[PDB]
Amino acid sequence: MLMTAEQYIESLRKLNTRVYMFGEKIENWVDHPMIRPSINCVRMTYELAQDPQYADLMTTKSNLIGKTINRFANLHQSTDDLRKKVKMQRLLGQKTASCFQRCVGMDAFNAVFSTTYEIDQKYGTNYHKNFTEYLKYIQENDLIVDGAMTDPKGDRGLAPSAQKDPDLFLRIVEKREDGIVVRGAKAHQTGSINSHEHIIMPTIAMTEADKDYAVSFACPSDADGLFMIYGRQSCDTRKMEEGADIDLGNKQFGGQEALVVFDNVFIPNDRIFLCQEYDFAGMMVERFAGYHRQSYGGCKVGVGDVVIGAAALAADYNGAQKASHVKDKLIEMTHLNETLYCCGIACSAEGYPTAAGNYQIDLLLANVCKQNITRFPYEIVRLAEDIAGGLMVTMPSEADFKSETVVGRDGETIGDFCNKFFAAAPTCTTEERMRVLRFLENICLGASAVGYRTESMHGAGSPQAQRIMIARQGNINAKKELAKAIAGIK
Amino acid sequence: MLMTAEQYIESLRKLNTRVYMFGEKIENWVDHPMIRPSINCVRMTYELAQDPQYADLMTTKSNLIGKTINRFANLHQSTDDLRKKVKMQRLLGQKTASCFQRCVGMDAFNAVFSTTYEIDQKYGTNYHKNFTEYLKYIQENDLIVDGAMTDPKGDRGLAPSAQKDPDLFLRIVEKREDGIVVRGAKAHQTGSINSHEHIIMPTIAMTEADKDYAVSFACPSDADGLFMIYGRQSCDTRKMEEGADIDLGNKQFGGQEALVVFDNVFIPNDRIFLCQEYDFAGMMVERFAGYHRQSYGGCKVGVGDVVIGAAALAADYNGAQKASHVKDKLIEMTHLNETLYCCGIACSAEGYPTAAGNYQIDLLLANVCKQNITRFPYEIVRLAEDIAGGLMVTMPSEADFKSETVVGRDGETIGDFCNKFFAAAPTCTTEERMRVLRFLENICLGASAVGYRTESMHGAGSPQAQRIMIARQGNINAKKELAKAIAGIK
Amino acid sequence: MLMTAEQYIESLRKLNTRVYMFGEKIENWVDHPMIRPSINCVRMTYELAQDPQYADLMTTKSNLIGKTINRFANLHQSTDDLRKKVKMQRLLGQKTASCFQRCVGMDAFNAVFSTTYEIDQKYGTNYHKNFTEYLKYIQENDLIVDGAMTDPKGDRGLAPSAQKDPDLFLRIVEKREDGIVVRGAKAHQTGSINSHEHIIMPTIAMTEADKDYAVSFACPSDADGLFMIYGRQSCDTRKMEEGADIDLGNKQFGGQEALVVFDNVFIPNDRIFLCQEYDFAGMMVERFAGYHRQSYGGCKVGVGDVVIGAAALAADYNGAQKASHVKDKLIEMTHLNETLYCCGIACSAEGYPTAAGNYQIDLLLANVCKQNITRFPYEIVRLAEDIAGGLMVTMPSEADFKSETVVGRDGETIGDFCNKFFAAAPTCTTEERMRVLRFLENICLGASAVGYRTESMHGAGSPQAQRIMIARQGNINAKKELAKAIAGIK
Amino acid sequence: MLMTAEQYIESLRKLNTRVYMFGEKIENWVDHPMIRPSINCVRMTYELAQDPQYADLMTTKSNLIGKTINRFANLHQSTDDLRKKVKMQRLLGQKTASCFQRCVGMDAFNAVFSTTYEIDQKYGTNYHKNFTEYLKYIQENDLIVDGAMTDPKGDRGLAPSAQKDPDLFLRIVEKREDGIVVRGAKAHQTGSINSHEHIIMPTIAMTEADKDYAVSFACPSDADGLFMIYGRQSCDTRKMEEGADIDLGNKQFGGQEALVVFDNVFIPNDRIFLCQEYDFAGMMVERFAGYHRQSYGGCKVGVGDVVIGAAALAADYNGAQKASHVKDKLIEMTHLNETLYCCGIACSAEGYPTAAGNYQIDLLLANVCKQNITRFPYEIVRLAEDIAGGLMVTMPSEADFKSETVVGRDGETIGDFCNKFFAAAPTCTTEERMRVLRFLENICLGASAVGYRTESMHGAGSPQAQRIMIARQGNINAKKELAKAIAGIK
Ligand SMILES: Cc1cc2nc3c(=O)[nH]c(=O)nc-3n(C[C@H](O)[C@H](O)[C@H](O)COP(=O)(O)OP(=O)(O)OC[C@H]3O[C@@H](n4cnc5c(N)ncnc54)[C@H](O)[C@@H]3O)c2cc1C
Ligand code: SF4
Ligand code: SF4
Ligand code: SF4
Ligand code: SF4
Repeated sequence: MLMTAEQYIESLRKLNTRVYMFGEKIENWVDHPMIRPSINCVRMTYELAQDPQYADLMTTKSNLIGKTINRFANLHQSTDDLRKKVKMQRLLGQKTASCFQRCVGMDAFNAVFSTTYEIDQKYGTNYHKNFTEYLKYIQENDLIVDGAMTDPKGDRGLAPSAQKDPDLFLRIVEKREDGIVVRGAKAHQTGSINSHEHIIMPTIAMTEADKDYAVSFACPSDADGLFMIYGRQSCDTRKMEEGADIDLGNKQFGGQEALVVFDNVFIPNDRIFLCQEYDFAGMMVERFAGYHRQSYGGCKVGVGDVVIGAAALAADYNGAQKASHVKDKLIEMTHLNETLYCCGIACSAEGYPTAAGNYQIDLLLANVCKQNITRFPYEIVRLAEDIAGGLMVTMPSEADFKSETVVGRDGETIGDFCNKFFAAAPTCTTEERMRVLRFLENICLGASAVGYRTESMHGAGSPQAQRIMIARQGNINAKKELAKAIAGIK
Repeated sequence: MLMTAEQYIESLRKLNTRVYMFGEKIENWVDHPMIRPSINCVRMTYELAQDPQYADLMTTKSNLIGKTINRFANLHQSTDDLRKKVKMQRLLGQKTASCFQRCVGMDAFNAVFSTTYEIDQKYGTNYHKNFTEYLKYIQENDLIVDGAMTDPKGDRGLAPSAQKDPDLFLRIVEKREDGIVVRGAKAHQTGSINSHEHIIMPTIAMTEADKDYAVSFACPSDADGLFMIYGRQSCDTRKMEEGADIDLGNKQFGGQEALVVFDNVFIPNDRIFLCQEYDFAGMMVERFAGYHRQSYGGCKVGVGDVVIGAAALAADYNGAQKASHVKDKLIEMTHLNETLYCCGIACSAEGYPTAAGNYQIDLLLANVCKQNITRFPYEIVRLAEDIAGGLMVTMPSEADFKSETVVGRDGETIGDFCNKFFAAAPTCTTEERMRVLRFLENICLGASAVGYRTESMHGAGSPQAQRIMIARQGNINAKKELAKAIAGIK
Repeated sequence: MLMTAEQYIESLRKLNTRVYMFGEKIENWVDHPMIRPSINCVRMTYELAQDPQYADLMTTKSNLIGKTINRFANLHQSTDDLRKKVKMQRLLGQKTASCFQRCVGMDAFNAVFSTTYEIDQKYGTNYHKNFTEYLKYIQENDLIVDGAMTDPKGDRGLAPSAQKDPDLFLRIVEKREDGIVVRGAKAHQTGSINSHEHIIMPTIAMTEADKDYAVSFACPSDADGLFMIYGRQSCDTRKMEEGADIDLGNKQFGGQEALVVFDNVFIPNDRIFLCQEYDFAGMMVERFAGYHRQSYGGCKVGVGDVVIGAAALAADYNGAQKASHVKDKLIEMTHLNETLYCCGIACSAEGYPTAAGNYQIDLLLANVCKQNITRFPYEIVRLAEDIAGGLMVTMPSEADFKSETVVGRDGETIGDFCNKFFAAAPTCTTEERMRVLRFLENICLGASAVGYRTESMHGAGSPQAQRIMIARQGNINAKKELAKAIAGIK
Repeated sequence: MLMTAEQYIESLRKLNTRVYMFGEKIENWVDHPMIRPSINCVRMTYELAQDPQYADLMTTKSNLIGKTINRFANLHQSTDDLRKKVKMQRLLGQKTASCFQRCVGMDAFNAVFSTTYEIDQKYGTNYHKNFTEYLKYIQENDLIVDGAMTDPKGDRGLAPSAQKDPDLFLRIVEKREDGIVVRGAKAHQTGSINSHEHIIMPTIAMTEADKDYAVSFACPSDADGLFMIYGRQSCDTRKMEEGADIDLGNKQFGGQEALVVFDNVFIPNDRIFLCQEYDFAGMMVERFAGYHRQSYGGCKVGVGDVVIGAAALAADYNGAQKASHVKDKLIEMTHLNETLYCCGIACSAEGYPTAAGNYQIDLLLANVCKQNITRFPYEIVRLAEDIAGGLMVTMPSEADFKSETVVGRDGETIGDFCNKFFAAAPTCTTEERMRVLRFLENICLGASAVGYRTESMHGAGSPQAQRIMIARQGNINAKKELAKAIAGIK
């Protein structure tokens, strides 16, 4: 089955998830103003799959369980599937202008499926079967599964087994006959609080001495010992203001991060996908990161469509839409944004099947996609700020625009003065103009700048991470031989 | 006479300023958590003038009244005075990492001083004497004067006298035998609320049809009919949280903006510096902006020095300080920051005396300075984000770090888990690392990002405003003749 | 039938082409040292189609004539065909590091094919039959057809029918019962001198007043009244030096341009593909330029691979290859070059069939590919110059390196001193080092810089030409509505 | 005294300098086409000094000999002198658009003056007196002295004393009672062939193992054992064409490089400035390189003025001068060019006296100047190429434009067709349009590209050379302390 958005929300209310914020446990986190935006954002992935206008792109027949499923849970069977994933992601970014979270499950399912096949090939284990039966259950129930890779990591100069505190990468602390017990944490986890399950993977290649840190598994979000500590966001507490609407920029949607703590969690044998086979952890890292780097050529481009649209609208509202330099800046934003799309589509079109059978992207081209993602969203935002003008960051509050407090000589109110002085071109009301300038404030400096700017920098790895792999994947010694041939060198 | 910081703060509590925020009048605005950072920042200009270590830079002898005055009130008497102004601003940027506001007073005094001399030379008026006597009063009492130029402007495609609402540029609405009555507003005014006086200037050159808009004057900040509406800032309400400290990034200092409404304010004749001589409005704009564009070559460079420092410290605390790519990014930051300083210093060294006798910067080089200001701070922040890592935007609240709520199997509290998991290199405590990461959050995305990024874009004119003047000041026709000579064209 | 490389060259010797250089007719132009590199370069497209290792990419079965043909003459039947074209072009750029010219043929055939189909549907003409019979002749005989679009153009501020001299765009000057007479010229034509035929196309959209300029046709390269004047290239006369080899950088290959003059040339009815249907001139322009813009994503990327290899080898020869900064600059060159490739592959994968049934690229994504081509080759060259060092532009002549003239106190020769003083790592002989530095001189400043740098800037249109179309194709008003929905605006 | 340009040229004819090119000795090198543009270029430093309109900037009173001298031989006595140096170099760049060479003498005199003072203080040697007596000779005779620092260097990863060939850095090979004997070579030496004297300096800091390489001296350009080998330039042999003029771009001026060989040259005691005091080699390097880095802030900006003038004039001639994107690119070129000027002026204004008494630039700001010099000239050329159009690199030869060869049906000549087809706006003749397009070809890809692009990259060190010192000069640890203070860190 496929759940409606409404059924998705009701299922969360039945979970026993432990959520903490500002030193207190949140009992009704589903309705909490600082969390519900991220829930509305992933709820869109259920909603569009219910719409016939998008059902073909949003859903597909599973080859695993022979029924229709959301495309966010499918195993790629061709390069056409790789391209549709990117187009689906561009659609959701246009619809939400934020992080809609579900891509990490999709990308972890494909990386774990393929990696578990080759682990078993070598060691005679049964991880691939563990994973395959687990994905059947997710596909049967339309559940959200949080992919979690990045540990807190401690001292960046040392290996996992060289740290002063051995808990700073997640690790196995006991092997039982029926399961394992793990201890540690995963940081920066967008959407973890509103997931049904979590799938964990190691963050880096592992040597033999690091073998207890070579662990992968899946578990319910309310598993014994598991809890979450919310992470703050720029402008987060504006959502706690009574009547908050215009000053939010994006009232309906958002994405939020949490620290996920595993305080000695027991994993049964059939949920384990990796257990001390240190030589396959870097494979898991490479393939998950690769799919996530591909993903940004869809989601960031969709969000960039909305930023471009809001800057263009602001120029109309201000009255400056005919100026040549404003038109030229909008072309530049379009050009950079579509270059990102080109990298996402190209790494899809040049993909190939893994030994397990499912399709994977061209890893060099996905690395080039991500490297551009660390640069162009920042410039798209800078050009948006130019076009908008200074009022996007100096505007009085919404409470002031609606205030009936009298302040003028002839009985004029604060609200009267605000609506009068911030009027502009005849094509908008003052409130319409303020709404689009707050949308820009929110994604240029506010809660959504966290995703569009800083997650673009570090998501699926900081820039140096891709540069190291681009050098290895660049074939430079083969290129030196091309130069010898042209220059006349034997 | 020079005031101490304590005396400045006491002088504000005697003022009757009308300050409104979220629909309510703020009675004790001097102690309001969202406004006091602003006050502490300007108060540093008083504090350092009391320190013999900085006494030389911070003070000088008045050429109008002979006494020692703060350099922020001095008429420049050489290009050595112009370079010292820039160096003074770099120092205050290093000490506050924010906008310390007082520069607009300095820059308005020097522009209105030289322009009023020329108005009088032509029309037989007395505005130069009016201004000179006014500046003696300021020099005697060490007061803060808010320079206010930018109107709301309404429809950007129309002239001031063609707007549908004639009040969207500030204008003369009555002329009496003893003074004038003005109506309108000035937007984006940083430090307006904690000034003793305001000095108003027009925002663009004016035609004869716009002559009611060619007005300049000074007035006390509590003159009758004058009031302010606070503008919001990214993360502003973090300041209202109980025990707010680490999560603010910059707890002591900040710079906040407001809408200044002139609800039929009367100005006596001795306080008028321009009154319908429309042909000199453009001169006032050119010179005030020219000095403000010079000013950024000192203040943004000193703020930049702290950002560079914080990024370098974060690398040490993370443990990644020996990596070649981190070292190269710190060098790039340093290079871009010093390029700004070179523009600031050069436009100063190439300055010259006005007819009135005070010194002015090279207008072309100051425009080049500000054009680079619209670009390099944004790249300095992007590089800082890279070096810091993801925790800068996903960190739990300081209340979580301090929380004794028990959540671990063996009695561990929320505070213990945060302090354990976010530990890094042995060079810091966890709290120290969280403090530098929050400083970076605040200036890359939060309340200080408003000044370091978006005011760098629009302060003293959006980028296209300098480009238009660089073309005019470029001597392109003379350069075409250089080319003809070399290419052998007659 | 496919021709061998040697048969291509002998076929050129039978033509009566009229070629002029430095004021004289060149009778044996096939062996002239300043023209033979162009011929050697095109000749590789025949040579590689004879090698079974490349034969699959270089050749394909024609649906039109029912035999295997060179892929450079094929009408695209699928997006797979569009991706193979780009991959073939990367292969040839790796093998020659230059402009191998034959792409303009391929690209003109697909554009004229799809355009003439639609002219005929609207007007009842039979240009589509004229064109398919002509393409049959070209496919049976394996000939080179130079696509010629860009006129000299005259005063850039005026339309073709408004020029002072009506000949500055090519036009019909007479209509006869058996054909037409055309007069004018096409400038900048790479490979025109070593083509068997020419296919002419208008350079811009045309109005009714310009209808005599709306003309397209094919003619033999030795048609009566047709002649060529060679254009100069940087370092071109180094090819005239006795024993020239090392100082050429690329001895075997190059690409040279000429002015093609139509001195009242008669075209028979069967060779005419457009004749005064002004409303289809812009269709031909958009489709030919769109394919050529796609082409750069393959050819400049293959050339870029050789430049990267040459810089990397120079670092090995100099002995600086282990330096972190050198490594990082080679990664930047690789990243930028592969970004170009992604744009070439993506506009191919997102392609579609025309009404005529052959496939065409996504025009927006091709425009994005070309816009990046105007930027990234220039930066790849700059980083290559950094890595190579100063000797690439101050090296003594190869005549000095082999000179036996005695200049040392103990009998040492000029050649002795040059081989001694410019030695470096044991990895190379001095001569080997000089060979790779001369390759870089030739592509960074010399003969190959004309194509890798300046043709990247202007080929298939100057950058503003793509910016105009990106605005139209950018769907900006639809993006404004996305922003409204997020911001809460009706 | 001061020589006239004609007297300078005549003095060269009396030198017995040994010059070789293409395997042959050149006896009359003063009139050789490939060398005379270099001589004309330095000759302008004499011509301008004879001009009353320029004499005050071009000449100054020597405090060493009490007479009027060319400013290119002066020891700086103030920061005003440092600024005037920069302005004189901008003037000469405007007048020649090339490398006028004499700066290296000026910059070597000031660095050797100050360094020898400190050597003598530590070792009791007489090098300072040797130098001051030498500069008196140069000032009384108005001579050109070539500063020569860069050796060929061999394996870049090894120190001079670790090279396999010990002559790849210049060294002392014999010490006599009356002087020393030196052996080795200096590469890349611009204007070496037409200097009267040479002044040699080491190229890198030296350890005790390298003490035989710590050598500095001066010698006549025709000293026994000294000779030069010409280095090639892009497009060099166009100067050998009969009647060469338009196709040269810059017919009168240029700057060429040579390998200077020291084949066991004797240097008398009174001409030695450093002889194995290894601990002072690094000081001489830092000071000479810092002055030359400052110099680019003037010379490349003067050349950049001419490139901006030539692109603007090309737009007028083409007829595209009203286009907004053309205007914006000319503004961009102007902006980047003046940014370089700001760095040149700033490092001058922030100068200071050495222990010896003459003034030196701020070394950090000169390093910032030169780092921007490695970037901005490349972008200024790319934009000029855009504005010019493709004809700058595809134009027929001047011999074709003048050819009377008949090729038209009606008797038209090759020259007739060229002058006809390459006409454009009414503001120019075709010949005037071709002259400016050829100037741009010559500095974007030809002979002047060597200087404006590649010497901007490597002269006074490759980019990495400045980045290493910016890290050392950046006070990063002091900046960390500023961040601690603001973030609340003890
Ligand atoms: C046209 C021109 C004119 C010149 N005129 C003069 C002149 O008149 N007088 C003068 O004395 N000099 C002159 N120079 C020479 C100039 O100073 C140099 O080119 C440069 O300082 C010396 O470097 P190089 O040419 O040996 O290059 P290399 O040192 O070989 O540099 C190539 C690259 O390798 C890197 N590299 C090299 N060594 C190391 C290392 N140890 N560690 C890490 N990376 C390394 C460099 O940073 C660079 O990226 C001129 C240069 C040019 C191009
Ligand atoms: S950042 Fe993008 S790809 Fe990653 S989970 Fe969010 S929406 Fe998806
Ligand atoms: S932005 Fe800078 S120059 Fe302007 S008032 Fe603030 S601290 Fe001063
Ligand atoms: S520039 Fe490239 S696409 Fe065009 S004809 Fe040359 S090799 Fe082919
Ligand atoms: S490159 Fe410039 S500073 Fe150096 S010698 Fe030439 S003209 Fe002077």
